[PDB]
Amino acid sequence: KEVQGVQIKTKEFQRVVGWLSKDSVLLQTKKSGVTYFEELNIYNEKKRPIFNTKESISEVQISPDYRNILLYSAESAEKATMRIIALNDGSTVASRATKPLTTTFYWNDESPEKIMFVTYSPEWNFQIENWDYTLDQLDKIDVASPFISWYGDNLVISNNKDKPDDELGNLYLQDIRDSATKNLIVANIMQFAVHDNVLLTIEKNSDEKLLYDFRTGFQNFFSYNAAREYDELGTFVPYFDTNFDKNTFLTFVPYKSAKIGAKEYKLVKIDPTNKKESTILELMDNQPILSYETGDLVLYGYLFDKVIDTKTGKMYNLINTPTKSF
Repeated sequence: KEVQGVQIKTKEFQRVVGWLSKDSVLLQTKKSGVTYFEELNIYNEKKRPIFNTKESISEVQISPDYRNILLYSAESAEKATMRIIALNDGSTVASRATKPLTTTFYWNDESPEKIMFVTYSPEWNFQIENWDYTLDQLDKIDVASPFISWYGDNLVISNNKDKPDDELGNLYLQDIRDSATKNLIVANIMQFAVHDNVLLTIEKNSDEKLLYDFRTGFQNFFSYNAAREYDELGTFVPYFDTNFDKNTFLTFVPYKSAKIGAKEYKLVKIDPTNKKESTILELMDNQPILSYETGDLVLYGYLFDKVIDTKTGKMYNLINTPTKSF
């Protein structure tokens, strides 16, 4: 079977948020002031309604276990809500009221009852809290950086920069219940990510290269150097698939180190355990990518409207824009 696309009017299509299963995605559209969330089958075009709202959408995330959605939305300039919605029937599992503030969310993969979030406002700069939505519990997280990730049930890693404009920082591990537990685990890191028990770090390695390290007790088990791009502000990091594991890490890679054309990258698949690198496609544009837990299909694009098959190299239009306005 191959991916079949559906046509959606340009202004109506908002985005594909991500995968819901090996053969379906979460589709967001809007019409007459109502935002609709649907499950869309990638092979047969069947749609299933999940939830709809007239509220302003700020963030939508799919839970690590693909069972729930987090919706952060605002009813007005004075009221916003974070809701957890069940994918199977669109019911509200939990909700909390707040103010419409800029927020970044981190869903705990090990204990998906917990969502940590960073809120920003000029009154306090940034702050971090953990919401256990199953227990109606909100706890402060005393971590001195907004660059964070869960590492377990009660552990968070943060990249602590000495000055806010710094490219590099130092990675610390701490238990969210007690900041006295803070401990340096990796020095001089620019960017990091965690997934499937792997800690990915990215750091400059001379001005000509970026170094991607893969760590388990933080045992460093593979290194990959890519040509380094940079822009007017510093190092440029191409997109990678956040859904990586010990055997699959997908990233765009530049052809040469240079100051930042739509054919400037190749898409590669790295297997850090097997120490192998394969090019999926050459002469591509760097845009977001997201894989599923299983199989070789990867959403591609700022709106995730295309699918790349990483086994064959074939690309498919999942959401088609009409060729003309009609």
